[PDB]
Amino acid sequence: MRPSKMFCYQCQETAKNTGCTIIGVCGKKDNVANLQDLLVYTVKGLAVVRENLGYSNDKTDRYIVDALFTTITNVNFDDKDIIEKIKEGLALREEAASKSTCPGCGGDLPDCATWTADSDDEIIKKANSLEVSVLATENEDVRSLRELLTYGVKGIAAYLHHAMVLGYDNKDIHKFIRKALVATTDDSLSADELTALVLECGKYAVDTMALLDKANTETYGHPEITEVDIGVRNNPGILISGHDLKDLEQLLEQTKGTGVDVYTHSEMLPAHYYPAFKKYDHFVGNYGGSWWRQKEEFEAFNGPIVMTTNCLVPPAESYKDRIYTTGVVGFPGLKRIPEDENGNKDFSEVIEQAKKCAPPKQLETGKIVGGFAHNQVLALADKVVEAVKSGAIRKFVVMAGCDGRHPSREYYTEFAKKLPNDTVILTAGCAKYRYNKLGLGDIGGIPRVLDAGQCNDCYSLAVIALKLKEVFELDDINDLPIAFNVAWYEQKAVAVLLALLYLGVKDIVLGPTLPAFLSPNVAKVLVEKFGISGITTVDEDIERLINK
Ligand code: SF4
Ligand code: SF3
Ligand SMILES: [Mg+2]
Ligand SMILES: [Mg+2]
Ligand SMILES: [Mg+2]
Ligand SMILES: [Mg+2]
Repeated sequence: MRPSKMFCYQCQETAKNTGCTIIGVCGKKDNVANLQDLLVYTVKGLAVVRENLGYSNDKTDRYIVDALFTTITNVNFDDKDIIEKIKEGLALREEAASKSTCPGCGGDLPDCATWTADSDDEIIKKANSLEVSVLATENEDVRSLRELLTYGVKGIAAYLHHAMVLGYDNKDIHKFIRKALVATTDDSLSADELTALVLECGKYAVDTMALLDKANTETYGHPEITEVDIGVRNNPGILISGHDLKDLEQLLEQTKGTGVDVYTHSEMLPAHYYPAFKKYDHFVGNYGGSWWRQKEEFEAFNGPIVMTTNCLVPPAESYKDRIYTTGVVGFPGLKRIPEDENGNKDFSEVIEQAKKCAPPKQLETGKIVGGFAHNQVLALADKVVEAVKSGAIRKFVVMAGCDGRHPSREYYTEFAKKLPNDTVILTAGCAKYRYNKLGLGDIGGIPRVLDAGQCNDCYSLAVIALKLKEVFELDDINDLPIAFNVAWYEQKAVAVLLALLYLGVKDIVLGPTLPAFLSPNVAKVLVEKFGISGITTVDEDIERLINK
């Protein structure tokens, strides 16, 4: 028997920073949480069986990343959809096991690789079992390392999903995903071995973000400096949220000539920086702020909303009838975008509904400038280097990552406002919405907020830093005039963090709280070896990061 109805602590908003045990703060109900645990368990067992075979295939690789992504915060609240994904994984595992060359020989397999269920009732019973819970790992430090690795792997999986959607892949990354999953089932490993896998997860996070950067830029062009409207026009619109640029491509193609405009929301803002989307005159602008304001902003938008990935919050009744899910997203009673076997999506029902809607309510007017991904910044490298050498830019501050609901995140807005006028903020991810409309101006034409894009575009921030390290002939990335004051919420941010640690970045400030899934001993290593610190007060952190 489980000791509580559920247990989940994977996001920054976990109850009391110790764990959601009755209902998720995010709205994930206990039955859904337990089914997500079973989906992860099923994926681990599939990984075991494929690793025993010695090879995988494309359908298994895609299933694994999609199943992991299904369990990221604010992606899927639909117990029925999670049950079908569990059944799909069991079928793939049973198919794989039927191909074994040594039926019986391999040492006793873990229960995740052999459990079965022939009805939804039996699936639900297994989901409610102790063995699938996070707390099944009894030692606190092993549990912390296993969960930290798992959440990093979920972040990798999400980015790899998007690359695969675009026709890109890297089987070495999938191999690592399977290795890491299997490691969490292996009681022979020491904490040092798990620590090494966490660092390796950072290595593969860099490789995955490199692959997604390649996929997005080869498909849609390199981001370029762009002014994005944050006001509204006078036509019915469709609002697209999340991160999938291929969904946007198809939505724009299908809305051309219809009288329905398209707007972006939250992590779709960076689509406006890509040449392939800038070409459409009905692509109006970015509506609203980050994900956590969506109940009010989706209502005010009046038109339909298409959610391509996280973050989805349980919808208000006012717009439930006009919000659609695609990809791995799910919520009971929300309509899906129809999709064929080749990944082509049909937005016809959305467009017909949009034509009947009022235009969006104006929330604000003005522009956001962005598009400073790696190609664009490297094209300005002489100007950037000259400003560093003259002291016109004294420090860069990476404030990338995720936004969220906690009012403690007012810290990030006030930190940005208190930064001296010779500093530049480098950003990516929806954390940007705490400071991207502040009107901070420019330094010799270089804006004081440089938005490289989506959270995956932290890759560009790394590429930029490594280019500056080479230009200045420095042996250590940390010798650059760069500070890190990163905000996190969901598991892609864990992958980004691990990527930065693998790249050698020290003294990161991580906030607005530190994860619940770090045990005291694991947190101590992060502090002592990597210099990780939580936020304090704006004034104290400006002093320690900028003025000392
Ligand atoms: S995803 Fe976050 S808020 Fe939701 S149940 Fe897990 S820890 Fe709680
Ligand atoms: Fe891609 S950054 Fe992480 S929190 Fe939900 S959309 Fe935001
Ligand atoms: Mg061993
Ligand atoms: Mg190539
Ligand atoms: Mg309404
Ligand atoms: Mg329906």
